[PDB]
Amino acid sequence: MISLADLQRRIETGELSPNAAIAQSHAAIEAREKEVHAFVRHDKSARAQASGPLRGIAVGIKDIIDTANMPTEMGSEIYRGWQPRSDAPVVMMLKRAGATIIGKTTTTAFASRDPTATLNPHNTGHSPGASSSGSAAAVGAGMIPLALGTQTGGSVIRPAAYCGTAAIKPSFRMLPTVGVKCYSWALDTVGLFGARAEDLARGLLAMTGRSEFSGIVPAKAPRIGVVRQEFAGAVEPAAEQGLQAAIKAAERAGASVQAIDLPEAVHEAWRIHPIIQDFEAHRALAWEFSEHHDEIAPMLRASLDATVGLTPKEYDEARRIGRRGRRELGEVFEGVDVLLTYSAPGTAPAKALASTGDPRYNRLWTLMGNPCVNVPVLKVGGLPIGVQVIARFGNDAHALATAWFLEDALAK
Amino acid sequence: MISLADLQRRIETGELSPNAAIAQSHAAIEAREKEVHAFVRHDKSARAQASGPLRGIAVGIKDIIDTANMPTEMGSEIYRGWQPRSDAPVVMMLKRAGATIIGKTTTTAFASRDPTATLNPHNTGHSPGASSSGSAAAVGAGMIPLALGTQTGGSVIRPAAYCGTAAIKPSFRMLPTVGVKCYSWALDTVGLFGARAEDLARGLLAMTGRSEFSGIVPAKAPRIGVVRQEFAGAVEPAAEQGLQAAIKAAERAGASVQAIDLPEAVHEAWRIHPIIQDFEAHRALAWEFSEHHDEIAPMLRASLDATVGLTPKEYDEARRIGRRGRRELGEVFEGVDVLLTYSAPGTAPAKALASTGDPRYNRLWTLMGNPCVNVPVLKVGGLPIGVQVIARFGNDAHALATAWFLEDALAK
Repeated sequence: MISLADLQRRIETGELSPNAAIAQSHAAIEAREKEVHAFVRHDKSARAQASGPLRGIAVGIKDIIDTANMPTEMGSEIYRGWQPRSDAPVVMMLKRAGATIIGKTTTTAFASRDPTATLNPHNTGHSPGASSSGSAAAVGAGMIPLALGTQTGGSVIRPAAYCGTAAIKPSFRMLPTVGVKCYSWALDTVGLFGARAEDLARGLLAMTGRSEFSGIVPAKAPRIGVVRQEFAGAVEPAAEQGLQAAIKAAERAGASVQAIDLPEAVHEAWRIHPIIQDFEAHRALAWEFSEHHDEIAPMLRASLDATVGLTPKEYDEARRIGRRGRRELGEVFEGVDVLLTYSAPGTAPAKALASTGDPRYNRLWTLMGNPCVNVPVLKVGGLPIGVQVIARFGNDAHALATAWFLEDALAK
Repeated sequence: MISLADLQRRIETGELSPNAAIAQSHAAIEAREKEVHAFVRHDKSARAQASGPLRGIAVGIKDIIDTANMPTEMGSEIYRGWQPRSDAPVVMMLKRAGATIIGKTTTTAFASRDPTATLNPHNTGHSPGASSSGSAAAVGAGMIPLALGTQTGGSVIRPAAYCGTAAIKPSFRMLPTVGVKCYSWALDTVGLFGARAEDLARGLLAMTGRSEFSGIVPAKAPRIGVVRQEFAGAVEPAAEQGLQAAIKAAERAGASVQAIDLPEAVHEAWRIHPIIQDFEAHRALAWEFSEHHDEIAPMLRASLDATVGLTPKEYDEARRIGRRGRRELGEVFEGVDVLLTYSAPGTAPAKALASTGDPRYNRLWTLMGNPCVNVPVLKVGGLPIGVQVIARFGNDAHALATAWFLEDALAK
């Protein structure tokens, strides 16, 4: 993988020129697209901008995110050739900072469960996850130093983990979802994919200009609360192996680690996530479902058909539960600075399974809204396994600092 | 004006056919559109649907709200001919209820301050308000039974008052803002225009299927708390006159009315509405501001140019203050059922003033998120004057019931 922060530093000291950096990404992409298939379209003509902290940085944009110079096909045939008039605010955040939009990455149809043609860079016979398949795989395959994705269920943390890349789903609503094809407005959150926690920090810094993302440094003696989300069900061995390797590393590095069971309210919030997600999806995708029902990819079309009956009453009850969930989740952070849990059920499933991977270990957090960061830990049978770092809502900066601490801890 | 609740009943018994109802609207629009200019586009072939609670109901759609069969030009040359791919979820809510989308109604450039060419239905020499001027003017001219607008500052309640029509800016986020050109995601709220409070109730019921809107009836002896929003300065005579008239009619109808103060926290929330709005605006209209600066309407271009320096720091501060206002505001609702205040500074400004009217008496409530309902009180110089009924967040049903109550009390 390519380091965003690395590029910046090298470019800043004349050691490396933006054009060279961009030419390198163009090369890398071409070097493996025939294998990875992470891009829906690659703008071979894209070039480095003249100024800005992100000048010379190539970025992939999940194809449910509006671009004015390239089509945004939503990973659906319904939007084949569709050309938005403007760039989504998040794309402009990157351009204004000097980034180069090198292409649109593959996304599942409307960012749901329907598998794309993208393959995991580590093992072609396995899925790159979903729905930001392209973005994760592209960064994982060392094609680009950064990529934008989105998470409603677990399409940022999971695929990053599956592809061994660092990634962050900032606190809910920090990054605007304007010009981002909506699945569930109460959940949809923009995310970033990079090589390490530091790269994600530099990315957010350039995009937002928020000082908390400036000069972030690895945390010291973090207070970690380990939650295994028993309510989400049985986890796969490889996933537990990584979590334990992470815990052991964090301890040697000086962290204080203690296991903790999340409150009943949180378990409940985890349960009703589908209700909130699916009820809104019917409203958010009303047009598609009503006028092009059959044109909707099979897996998405099925979950919608099965949930057309959800009522506003049970939807409201789900949101009450969600709120209690957030209320009591905050309490937990009175003792620890961050929570550590699984980033996925296990190693990325083989493409033959036609499964994009269960989001059960990701969904709760998208609903709670807290910033989540995936930390690559190890590989089993060649496929990556990571762990998820979660901080108090609005404390993205600390989540990244701790994730960073964790990265250094694992490197011994 | 045309009553949706009225047409509904006549169509339900069989007295009126859906086709005849729609033929009615087409005629009403044809009869006054040339002098009022409320529609950007009138789909003359819009036909009635055979079923649904809104069959036979024609609706005007503010032109920053996506439609698949008609252009959505954001009231800006920048989007001339722009054709959205899908209908915004809210449009689909109406269509699924059996309604007829009869046209797109004029909007100010990106729903801001820049005046449109639409005229007030009560005097062609004044402003229909803004930015949902078209939607308000059309309902006010008796062209259509219902219309969708939006409010970031006061574009629903104010133009409603100016045009003398009932209207409601529902609880923040009840109606999705997907496919709704964003100005401020923390503020933007969809709203409805209709003849009377009952018509708004019926519309929301058909749109949301929420039981709270089913069976709504005039409130009895409501506990009303009067708030003059002193923090925004004094209002114009006509406005204060309408308020005094509203209070007398309420008291005479058996309602207990008491002057009340808003917590300093709330006053502060009003004061920082602009920071949250304009900061987010720079983010939501980044593309437009960067790529088409000079094509942006004068007034909007100036306000943006004047706020380019708003920082994330002062933005976060503003929000924290906004969150405190909401909390303490809810408290004010422990002793009273609804609040009564001004809907606008005064009667509609003369076209010569090139102003859409000050939103100062509407902006706070948009930030707080409470449901607000405009109730036409009287007329000064022929220009309508209304009052604003405000209930607790999530109590849209009560806000409509009290509004209905106030309507009856006024009719004496």
